[PDB]
Amino acid sequence: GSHMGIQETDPLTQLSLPPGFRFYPTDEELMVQYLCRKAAGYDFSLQLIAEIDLYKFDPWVLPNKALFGEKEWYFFSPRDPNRVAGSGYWKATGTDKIISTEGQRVGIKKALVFYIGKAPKGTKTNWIMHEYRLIEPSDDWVLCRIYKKQ
Amino acid sequence: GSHMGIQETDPLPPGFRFYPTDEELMVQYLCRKAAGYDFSLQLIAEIDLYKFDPWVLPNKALFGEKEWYFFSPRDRPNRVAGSGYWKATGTDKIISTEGQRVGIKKALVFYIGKAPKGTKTNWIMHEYRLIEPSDDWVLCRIYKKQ
Repeated sequence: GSHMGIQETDPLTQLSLPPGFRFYPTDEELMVQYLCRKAAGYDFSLQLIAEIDLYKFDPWVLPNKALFGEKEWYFFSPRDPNRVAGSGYWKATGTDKIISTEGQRVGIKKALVFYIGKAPKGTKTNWIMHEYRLIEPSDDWVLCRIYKKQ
Repeated sequence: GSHMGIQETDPLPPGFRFYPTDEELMVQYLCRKAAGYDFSLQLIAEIDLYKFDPWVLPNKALFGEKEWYFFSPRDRPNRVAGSGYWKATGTDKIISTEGQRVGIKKALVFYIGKAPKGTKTNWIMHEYRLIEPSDDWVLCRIYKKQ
């Protein structure tokens, strides 16, 4: 019959961002305003970062699965060494950092790098992940920044 | 007499900050204002920048943690402001959009005292202006180096 298109919801234009505004959150904002608030059901935290299983994908596919982003993308992924994803694996690298708010430790930031192939014979790529997790015992997510170096 | 007050202003998720490109500042801010367009909110306030010491300017700006933006009247060398003067520095850049030149960006630095015997400070201004032939504003970024 007559055509009925699908109307997709741009989650930024609902917020009416003036031009020039970009999402450059501090580590403390990602923990307190996004990760902690997601558990609390806060609107902007639910609607601005996509729930996704990161380990089902090759990282170069991920930019298209993010609700927004130009050189960095953010996701919530289910909280769980060389863990497999797509045609490769993510390897922990560098030094884990503790994130604090108002003198309380709230989160840990972990860096990882994507290798293509099968551990431990894979080759390093420029895809980086920053996995932010809450300090809390055993719904349950980590917050991840994905980007490509260089 | 019952009390009659005055309402100064009338009413962002976390992590959102103002990081405009040179092209956005020219097209989306300066050009729109020159064209007499309305804005959803006042973000970049009108001010006479040359009435002030740069270190009080963060207080007059509606937003910004380390950079502040203003619209200031377009002037029709070492121009005086407060206890000092702004000196042009570096290389003026041309801003283009879709292959058209639309603006010039000019860097300046604040010196305290009386020209030409002042002392350099870390206060920087970037003055963006519309290109034109030989409602009149410049748009200025203010920040402190280091």
